Amino acid sequence: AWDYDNNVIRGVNLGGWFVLEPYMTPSLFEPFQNGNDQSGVPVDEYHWTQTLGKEAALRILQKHWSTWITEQDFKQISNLGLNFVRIPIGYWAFQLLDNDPYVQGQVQYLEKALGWARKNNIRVWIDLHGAPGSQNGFDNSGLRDSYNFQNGDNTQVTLNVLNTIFKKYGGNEYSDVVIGIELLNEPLGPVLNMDKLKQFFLDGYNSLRQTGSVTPVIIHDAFQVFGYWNNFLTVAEGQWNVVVDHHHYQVFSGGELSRNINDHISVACNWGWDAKKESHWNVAGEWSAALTDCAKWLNGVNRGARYEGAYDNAPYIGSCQPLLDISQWSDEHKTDTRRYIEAQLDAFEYTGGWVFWSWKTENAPEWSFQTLTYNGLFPQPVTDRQFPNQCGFH
Repeated sequence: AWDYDNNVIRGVNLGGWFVLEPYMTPSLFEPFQNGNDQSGVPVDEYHWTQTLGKEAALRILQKHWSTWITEQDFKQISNLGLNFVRIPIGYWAFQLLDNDPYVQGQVQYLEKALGWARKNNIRVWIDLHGAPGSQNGFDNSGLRDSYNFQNGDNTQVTLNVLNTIFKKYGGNEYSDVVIGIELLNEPLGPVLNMDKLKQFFLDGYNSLRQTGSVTPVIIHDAFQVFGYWNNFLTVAEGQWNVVVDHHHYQVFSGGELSRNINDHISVACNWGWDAKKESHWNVAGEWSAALTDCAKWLNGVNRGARYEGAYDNAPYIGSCQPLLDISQWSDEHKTDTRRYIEAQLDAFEYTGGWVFWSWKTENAPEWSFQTLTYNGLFPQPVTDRQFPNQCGFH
């Protein structure tokens, strides 16, 4: 349903939909704030659902699931020239651990979304974004600050969930829509046993193929250096239809944030040069326009921004207040953003393509494809360049 050699992915993530992220939909978390005190705000979907209880969580989530993304968004995605969406989903949509607080019902909307994709000629990756015990301790896995995916039977439960995803979405029914099943979003390589992670990836690969599926297996790079996965799941070993998903951002450390705009662009270009050298098809599955970590709660509930020296011992660069609203951005910040977007687009189109994180946010402009497009900062059409050939690719 896709030619990874000849086609280029031009997509957006449908984040914040089936896995709640506080910075993307702060309105679902803000009611727990007491004045200026954020100490009682649930920090992730696990705690948000636990605090609300099953009945209220389901009522509120049904409303969210039914309105956050609808068929109209798919039409808009298509109309903007995009051809792909990545859909993050947590394990709890298919299976609950004993005592899990999560509620289910996401599958119904996922299936609606696959039909909306089909109708608008959009291809999809289904991405298992959160695994039992958490594979990275990020709030986007469902459970912040826990790293127990390789503990107990958590890996086996994840494989059982993947088997359900493989049987439902890796077969003939969605073969015209689903062009990749991503086994696990952002396993945090540095804190995990890499040998066991590779075994898990191999087990998922084999299990999928064993079902008769020919669907591409997407493996996230686990934050490893470029080329790390070159000798894994290779055609020489009869392993095929494998894609490496690289996520690229330059805002999650003081060092990255302090780069001037030219250096930010040089790093973006270098991502293109280095991805070209890899032996597997590869797609920039996540990236954004952000040059700051200012979006409220981006680093997590009750955590400030490194950009204004309020987190991770980073030095103050600038005030975030002025950057929270796109109408308050200076002409220079708008220009820098446009340059940054275009350099990333060129670098990612140099290989398999790109998937912006994310389609929409409630009020975080750097992370919203819609907002940037409407304010003229994201090229439209997407091939438009105000700053042509910043990288000089050959």
